[PDB]
Amino acid sequence: AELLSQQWEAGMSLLMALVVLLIVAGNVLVIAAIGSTQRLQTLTNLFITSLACADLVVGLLVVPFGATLVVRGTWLWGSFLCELWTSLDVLCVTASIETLCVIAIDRYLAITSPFRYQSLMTRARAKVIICTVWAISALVSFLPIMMHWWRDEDPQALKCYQDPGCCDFVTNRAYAIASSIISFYIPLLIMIFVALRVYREAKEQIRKIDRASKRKRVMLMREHKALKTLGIIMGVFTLCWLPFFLVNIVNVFNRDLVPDWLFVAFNWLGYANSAMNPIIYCRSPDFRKAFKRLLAF
Ligand SMILES: CCCCCCCCCC(=O)N(CCO)C[C@@H](O)[C@@H](O)[C@@H](O)[C@@H](O)CO
Ligand SMILES: CCCCCCCCCC(=O)N(CCO)C[C@@H](O)[C@@H](O)[C@@H](O)[C@@H](O)CO
Ligand SMILES: CC(C)NC[C@H](O)COc1cccc2[nH]c3ccccc3c12
Ligand code: NA
Repeated sequence: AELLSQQWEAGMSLLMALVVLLIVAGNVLVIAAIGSTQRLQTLTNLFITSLACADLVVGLLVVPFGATLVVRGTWLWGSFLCELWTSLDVLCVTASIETLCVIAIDRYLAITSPFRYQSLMTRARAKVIICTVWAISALVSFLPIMMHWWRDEDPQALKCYQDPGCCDFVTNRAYAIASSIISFYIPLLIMIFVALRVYREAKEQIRKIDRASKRKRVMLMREHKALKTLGIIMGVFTLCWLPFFLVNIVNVFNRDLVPDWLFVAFNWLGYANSAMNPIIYCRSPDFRKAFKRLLAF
């Protein structure tokens, strides 16, 4: 037995150590591929950078510690770092879904009103939107956790708060529902609604083609190119997290209905999404050229 443990430990410390690499590496790749490639410095890729820092923090901070928790069974870093870890964990997920939301709206405006967009949206502004998207996210994730709004009266929760070795995120039903709606479900329904519109209008444009000029076109042509890449990016994020949050809502009405491992599974599917973006950006010939550039092929 005491050996069958040892296998699973170092065996799992291998996957954990691996995903960290695939996450950090992949995203640092994406941040450099924009930070040093003239044609990959669109406005949209400023958000993609933002999006890639959320994922980057996930790989340096969220997972490492979350690793040492699945593997070693307990929490080893004290009751404070438990809160901070949980906050950073919640922050990144909200900040992601929020940037993915902006990115959706952003395209919609640039596709339907390619104009008011071009004059209104400046790089200096886009940063203010990124800052605003983090500022909100921070506020919704960190503060309520800091103020213990999440805690339960239940003896389960109560005992887990007492123990500096428990770092289960046992949350009262209210925080569950409220925080999952604010941080996830609304942003997601907005993003899906906007994304279906951006898809429909994108179709009507190609349906009504070479009816526009070469000037009215070589500026639409450019913004359409990369839509599908983004539509994937969104569609994956949705599938990677919807289960975790579907299960979270289910767990409110009916604790002891969906197995605790399936819960932790899904949360890990969620962290997995942080390493899927760069792989998906390899659709783009420019990113691919930039990744080879950086790896020194
Ligand atoms: C952006 C975050 C969204 C806000 C979520 C926090 C609100 C939680 C409500 C509150 O103020 N509580 C006490 C504050 O400590 C929690 C209690 O409501 C809770 O203990 C129970 O009454 C029910 O939740 C039953 O599960
Ligand atoms: C972001 C919200 C979701 C945006 C969805 C974008 C769909 C636009 C239509 C589309 O992607 N194609 C037309 C057939 O449906 C295929 C090709 O256009 C594509 O492979 C590339 O060539 C790029 O032009 C991407 O538009
Ligand atoms: C068990 C903890 C450490 N894992 C948290 C997940 O990574 C992400 O969970 C969330 C992300 C964003 C908003 C959230 N609201 C929640 C309410 C209850 C449970 C998780 C979340 C949650
Ligand atoms: Na604790």
